Amino acid sequence: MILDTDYITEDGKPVIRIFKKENGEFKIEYDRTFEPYFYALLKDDSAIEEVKKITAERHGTVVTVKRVEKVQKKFLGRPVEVWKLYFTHPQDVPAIRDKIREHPAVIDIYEYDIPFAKRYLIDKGLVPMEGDEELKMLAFAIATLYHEGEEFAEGPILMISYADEEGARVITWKNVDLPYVDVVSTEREMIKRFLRVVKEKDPDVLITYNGDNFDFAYLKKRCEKLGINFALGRDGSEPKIQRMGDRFAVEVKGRIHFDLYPVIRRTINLPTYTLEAVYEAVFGQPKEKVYAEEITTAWETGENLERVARYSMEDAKVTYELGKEFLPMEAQLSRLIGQSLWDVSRSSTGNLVEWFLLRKAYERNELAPNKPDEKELARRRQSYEGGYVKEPERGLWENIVYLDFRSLYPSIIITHNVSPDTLNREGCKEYDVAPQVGHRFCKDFPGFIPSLLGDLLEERQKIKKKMKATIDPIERKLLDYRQRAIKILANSYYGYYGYARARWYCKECAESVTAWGREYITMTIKEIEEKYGFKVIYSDTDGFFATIPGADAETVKKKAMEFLKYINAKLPGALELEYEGFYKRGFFVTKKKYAVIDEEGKITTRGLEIVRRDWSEIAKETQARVLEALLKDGDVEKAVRIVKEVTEKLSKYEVPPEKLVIHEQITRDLKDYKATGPHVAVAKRLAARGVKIRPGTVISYIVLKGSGRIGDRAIPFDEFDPTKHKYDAEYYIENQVLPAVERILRAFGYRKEDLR
DNA sequence: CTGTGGCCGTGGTC
DNA sequence: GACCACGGCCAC
Ligand SMILES: Nc1ncnc2c1ncn2[C@H]1C[C@H](O)[C@@H](COP(=O)(O)OP(=O)(O)OP(=O)(O)O)O1
Ligand SMILES: [Mg+2]
Ligand SMILES: [Mn+2]
Ligand SMILES: [Mn+2]
Repeated sequence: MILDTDYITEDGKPVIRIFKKENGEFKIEYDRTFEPYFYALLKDDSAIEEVKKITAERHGTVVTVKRVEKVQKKFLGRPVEVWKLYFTHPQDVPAIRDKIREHPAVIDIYEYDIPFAKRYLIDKGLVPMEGDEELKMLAFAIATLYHEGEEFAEGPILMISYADEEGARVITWKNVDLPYVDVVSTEREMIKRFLRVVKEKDPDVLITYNGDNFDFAYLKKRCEKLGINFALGRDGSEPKIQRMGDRFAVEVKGRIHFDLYPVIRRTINLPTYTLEAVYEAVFGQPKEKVYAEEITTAWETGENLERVARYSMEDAKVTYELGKEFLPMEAQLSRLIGQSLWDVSRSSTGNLVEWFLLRKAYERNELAPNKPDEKELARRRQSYEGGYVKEPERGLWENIVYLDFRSLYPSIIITHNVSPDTLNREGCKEYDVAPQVGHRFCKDFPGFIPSLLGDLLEERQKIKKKMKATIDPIERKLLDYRQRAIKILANSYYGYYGYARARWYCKECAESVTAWGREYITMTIKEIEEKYGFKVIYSDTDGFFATIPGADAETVKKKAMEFLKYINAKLPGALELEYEGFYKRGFFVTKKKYAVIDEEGKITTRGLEIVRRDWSEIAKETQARVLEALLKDGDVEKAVRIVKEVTEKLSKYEVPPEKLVIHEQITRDLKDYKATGPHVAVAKRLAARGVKIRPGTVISYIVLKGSGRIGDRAIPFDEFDPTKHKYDAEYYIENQVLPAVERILRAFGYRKEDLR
């Protein structure tokens, strides 16, 4: 299979490198003939003679048109003949494309900003990660000597651990007597030893957890101190550290550096993303955490270094195990998008969609629309109306069915052929007209995007069917992640229509999808209520919770299935309402905030403080215990004993202050904030103290006893000392616990005074 | 930075 | 005290 592609320049000429594994053998294929190009639409074919002669300059080098080729293509489905302009080197295109566009005989140019190596994969029809090829994988991690107040990587690496199917080992330069620890003389020999292990094992995949932003950068600094050529690349190269957005990403040429952290971070919803939390979440087994402060003391005092080596060995072991489970998912995504696993595992959803569309457009002889310039961008900054959210019938409900449309917006796009190339196109026999917004969409031929979402939805449903029929809970959980990723991807094609930077931007298409969605859900609500006597309790965008008041579970389920058959017979195309769940009880607080319990006893909470990262653990812990007492049982009086059990304690300072930390992210330069909340107030002080605050920084703070603004008496939890500080017990009662649980316990007649 | 809809505490205004 | 914008995170 194809692992990756890039290009190098030899004597001014580009050379594509295709990194392959075939029949167990790694190969580098070199392609010296593939040429960069872009397209030009001319006022008249004869003008190509002048365009051929346009030249530019590129760092002392004259840039010229190598050769030209007239080709027949389509733009948004409409045929048009253009000129394919070839060049010698990819960097020729940015140097000359403006001068060609400015030429009076050139109407417009296209596809002039496509990365050369990805252009190769598309135009050659190559798809990475295709084939029955078994890839050799190796995980690794490092333990370092950390002292606070030091620059990055000022201390040495103490241990390098690695794990594969044959086991896990640890390399260190102190004498630890464990069977899996290899002792060397120096930090230098340790690094050189690890380099040797990788070259000998020759793995196709190097698995890390956050290696993009810690492990490789640490190794780089230490190798620069020690004078080590850290030639992990299969071409003898060192790891290529490059900027990606607001952080970094690391390539190892010829291999796939699979950094699990970006994948895990967007696939699983967790309060924290330590390696320990991720391992237990996936496999349901604990992993002990040894902290940097313990590692340093063990190394300096030589005491209990076995525990550090075990922790390091376990880091590599669980990293390998996690990589085995998540590579297949990312490998499928690589095939769907048609780009390398390295790229798809790290790229934004917009790039995935666009790389996908550029390939499909090439397959269909469709010219890609250009990205917008600054002027067009400013024109695309309007919004549009979205989904319909019903105000809930707040309170406690029983025998509730949840009906929900399958892949609604993608199904709308498929059903009504919602595409920029079908919008208000004249001459067609048939049209679908969007409600409210009135946009018309030709139905005579499949639209570009509509013709592509079908296969994604097909693949997802196949996964979901396999999932539901999977015995192993771990495999099932991974399939759940898999189908959910395609769900989010498919829905991102809708959002792509309203994405200001999109090539195939179409805000009319976007607001037509949402308009149809609002029509379908409100029609379904009216239909289930008027024809089947249901009561709709709450609805959001494309699903609703409903019951028959007074009916038992058997009856509600039966009549729900009857409505589904009826409504699904009326719905066109790919629109289908699904039976998504039955719940014995359910409590709805506001829009987007409710909790339901199924017949097995599993509670599902949405939007409530229990699920929010920016609320105090004691407030979430309390609301959870409250809901459990209400839904799982029926003992409202028990709920009120837990809460008064918590107000008392907080009053007595018997609650661990660790349950009082508030986490809130900094999202911008501190100068750019208009309003200073508690987390910004703390952040501004830390920066004054020299701490360096960047967007993405999380502020973990606690509120101390006082009366002024919250931010005034808020400090980082790193500075909390119970000897000197008494937290604001009345804040965490009146502002964290009570407000969360009161909104629920209202319905049972309780007020805040009866909970304190 | 795929999209819109929404809650709610905070710290301002009057 | 009523009110509002901000800001963060969450449901679709
Ligand atoms: N991340 C998102 N980006 C864009 N639109 C979204 C996103 N999440 C939800 N939506 C929109 C499009 C969805 O069709 C619609 C209803 O959401 P939802 O029911 O969660 O998903 P779905 O209908 O696409 O999948 P499913 O088959 O699981 O119901 O809301
Ligand atoms: Mg839904
Ligand atoms: Mn659904
Ligand atoms: Mn749905």
